[PDB]
Amino acid sequence: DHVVLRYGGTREMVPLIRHEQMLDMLMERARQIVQGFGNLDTRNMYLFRHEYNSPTLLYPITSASQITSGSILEIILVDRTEAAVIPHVVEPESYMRPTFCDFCGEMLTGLMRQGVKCKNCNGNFHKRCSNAARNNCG
Amino acid sequence: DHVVLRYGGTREMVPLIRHEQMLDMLMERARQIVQGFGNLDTRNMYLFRHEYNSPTLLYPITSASQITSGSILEIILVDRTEAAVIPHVVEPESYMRPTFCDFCGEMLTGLMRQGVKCKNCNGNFHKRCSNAARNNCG
Ligand SMILES: [Zn+2]
Ligand SMILES: [Zn+2]
Ligand SMILES: [Zn+2]
Ligand SMILES: [Zn+2]
Repeated sequence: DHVVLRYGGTREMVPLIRHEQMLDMLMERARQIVQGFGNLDTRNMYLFRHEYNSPTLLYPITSASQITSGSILEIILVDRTEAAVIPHVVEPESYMRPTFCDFCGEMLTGLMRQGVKCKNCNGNFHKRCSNAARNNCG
Repeated sequence: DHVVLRYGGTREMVPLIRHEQMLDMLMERARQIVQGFGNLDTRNMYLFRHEYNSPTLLYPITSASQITSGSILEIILVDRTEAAVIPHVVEPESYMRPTFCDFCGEMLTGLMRQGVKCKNCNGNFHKRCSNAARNNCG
C-alpha cells in the first residue's frame, strides 16, 4: 500500500498509512528528496497527484484524504521560474523480459507491445504514461 | 474592489465580484494572459495567492472564497519544468514623485525611503514586495 513521489528525475516509494500525520510525513520525505538535489529552498513545495484516468492533469494535495493508494504524487516548487517541457518522443515496443514503466514504477503487462519506448532517453512507459504531466525527457 | 493577476512579467487588474462564477472568470482571464505569451498549453494552470503578511509564501486557490479583495494571484503552469529564480538585488530609495510598486501595483507611501529599487532591473517595490514569490527580476 504505497504512493510514489517524484522530483527531478527520481521516483521513490513511500508506505501509505491512513493516519493524521500521513501528509506531514510525505511532505518531509519530499523535502528530503529535493535537498537531495541541492539546498533548493522549499517553502512553496506542493504535492500534486495525477488525475484518475487522465495523467496529463495535476491536482494539488491539500488534505491527507486526497492521497489514494497507488497514486503518483509530483513534488513541485511552485515559486520557481517556468521553463519549457521536454517531451519523450516515443513509439511502441514489445518486451521480452519483465520491465517496469519508468514513470509510474508498475510493470508493463501484455503479450506484445506492452508499452512505448522513447528514442532519445530510451525509457519504457505505458502509453498512458509516456506523456503524463512532469514526465519530462532528461 | 480588485485582484491582481500576474504571469511572465505582466500584471493586470480584474474587478472582484462575489458571484458563483467569479473563479471561472478569473481563470479565463488568466488563460488569456498566458496565450498572450504564446499558445502555451494551459491544462495545469493554477492560481496561487500570496499569504497575508508573508509574500514569500503561496497558497493554491481551489474555491472562489479564498480570493480576497486586494490579493495578488500568481498564474502558474505547474506541469512545467522548474528553473532557478532570478532575484532582485535591491537597496533603499527615496521617491520624489508618486510612484507605484512594480510588483503589487499600490503606491509607495511615506516621506523618505518609501521602498526599494533594484540595481539590475531598476524596479520599484515595497520592501515586503521586493522578494515576494514569483517576483523574478527580468
Ligand atoms: Zn525520453
Ligand atoms: Zn506507467
Ligand atoms: Zn530587479
Ligand atoms: Zn508592493
